[PDB]
Parts: sequence; C-alpha cells; structure tokens
Amino acid sequence: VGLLRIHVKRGVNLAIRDISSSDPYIVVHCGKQKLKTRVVKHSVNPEWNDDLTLSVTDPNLPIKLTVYDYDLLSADDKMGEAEFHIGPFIEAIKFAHQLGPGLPNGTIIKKIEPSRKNCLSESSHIVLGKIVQNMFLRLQHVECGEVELQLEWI
Amino acid sequence: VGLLRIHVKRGVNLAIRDISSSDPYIVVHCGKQKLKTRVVKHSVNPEWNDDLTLSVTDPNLPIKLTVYDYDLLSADDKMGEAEFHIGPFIEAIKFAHQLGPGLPNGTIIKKIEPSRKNCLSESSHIVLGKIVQNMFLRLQHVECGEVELQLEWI
Ligand SMILES: [Ca+2]
Ligand SMILES: [Ca+2]
Repeated sequence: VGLLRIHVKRGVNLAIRDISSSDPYIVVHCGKQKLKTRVVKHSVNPEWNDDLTLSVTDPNLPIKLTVYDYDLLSADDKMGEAEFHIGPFIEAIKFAHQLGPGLPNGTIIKKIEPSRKNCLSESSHIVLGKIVQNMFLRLQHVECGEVELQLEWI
Repeated sequence: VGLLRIHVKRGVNLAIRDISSSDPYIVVHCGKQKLKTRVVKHSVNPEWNDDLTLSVTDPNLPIKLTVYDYDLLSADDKMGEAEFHIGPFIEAIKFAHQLGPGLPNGTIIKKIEPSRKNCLSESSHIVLGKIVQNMFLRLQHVECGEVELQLEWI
C-alpha cells in the first residue's frame, strides 16, 4: 500500500473526434479507483498539468489510462488508452530509502525500454529527495497520440 | 549503391477497413522506387512472406512503408505507415566484411532501441554469412497494426 501521485503533463498530437478538434480529458483507473483530469477544450495538444493521486494496494496490477473527447450530449468518444506497471518504480523507491542520502542527486536508478509488452514511446527513467518516474506513453487503439506523465510515491 | 532485400514477413492486428476484414498489401517506396507486395484477402494478420528488392543509391534517405486495403472499385484505404532508415544496417555490413569469417556466427552487431524518432515496436537487432536486420514496425496514423520484416543486403 501507498499513494501514487500521477502528474499528467500533456498530450501530444491527440486524435480528432469532433471534426475540428477534441475536448480531451484522461481517466485513470486501477481496479476500482477511477480518477479524471480536467477537460481542455478544443485541443489536440492539451497541457493538462493536472495531478491525480491513486491509492495503491496491490503494486502488481496495471494502471489503465484512457483519453476521452468530452461531449455534454452523448457518451464521450474514446481517444486512446494505455496501461503501465508501477512495480519497478516501487522497487526503485525501496532501494533509495535503504541507501539513504548517500545516493547522489540526479541519479538514474532504472531504465525501462519500450517493447511490445508495454506502452512506452521512449525509454522511461526512474530518477532521484524524490524518486520520480518519467513516462512518455504511446496511446493504443487510436490513430495518433501520446501522453507524458511523471510518477511520484508516496 | 547496393540492393536491399526486404523480406515482408507478416502483419499483426492490422486495422479493419472493409467492416468485416481488410485485403492488405504493402507499398514500399524510397524516393521514386515503388514496390508492392501481394494482396492477402480477408485478413488482419496476413502472412505475406513476400520479398521486395530495392535499389539503394543514397543510404541516408528513409524507406517508407504503407499498408493499404485493396478494393477494385475505389481508391485503396490507407491502413498505416512507417519509415525506417538503413544507414546503421549498411554500416554493420561494411564492418562484417572488413573483419572476415573471424566474426562468430550469430553475433549481434548492433541493437537499435525504439524511440520517438523511429517506428520500432521493439529493439531491432542487426545480426550475422549474411548480415540481417530484424525489424518489428509500429504502424503510424492507424488505430492498430504492426509489420514484421527482415532486411538483407546486397
Ligand atoms: Ca467534443
Ligand atoms: Ca477491401
């Protein structure tokens, strides 16, 4: 158990779902938690700069992220989804805690490579007072779009 | 200058463009060469197993790959595109030639990591009598699909 802070920074080249634009927001859901960002109107490169805080019980179940086009009068169209795992992040955190302040500032603790078994668009760095994981996610099931976020815990 | 053999092996989870299926084929084009594979009817996981042979003049210009849904009565719908570079491959080839048969069979000469500046879905290996590059490409501008190919030269 712990508290995962997801800083949702921005979307890049998101899909159009309302002809001229989209009104994108993100839903994160982990088991049964569902948290949402604010809506950015008429944008496919939204700068959400929005923080979500997730309560982790089970560090091994994936965290799902979905982008939607907000529309007041109909169900919101999906604009891509991605999953990520926070196992490696939680382990990098345990380590840094057990080493103490002897671990130098700016140290990259772990590099995670994009593969066919994840949604990274580039190598994800776990970096050190705070351990942080920088993620650039390739959205699945959509013709374009990426989301950039940074993870914190706890 | 040289001859690039592109073994187009298969497509994986390609997009639907004719409701129930697609009839996918690939066009490769490098500057002004345009070469096409055979059409696989009613498939989104086509096993093309088809060879294309490209004449390279300029090793630094990208090779573009596009998948299309063949339809006799209308322009063929695009089903994704990708670009790849053969610079690193040609250099791995020069090397193996200059070393000679002292270079062990099965040796991985180069690993190329997926990044936001390429279309790899996983790390691409350049491997040795023949130098070969294995590529798994993530298609762009489409909601799903990958193409697996192997490069040979010359
Ligand atoms: Ca809308
Ligand atoms: Ca068709």
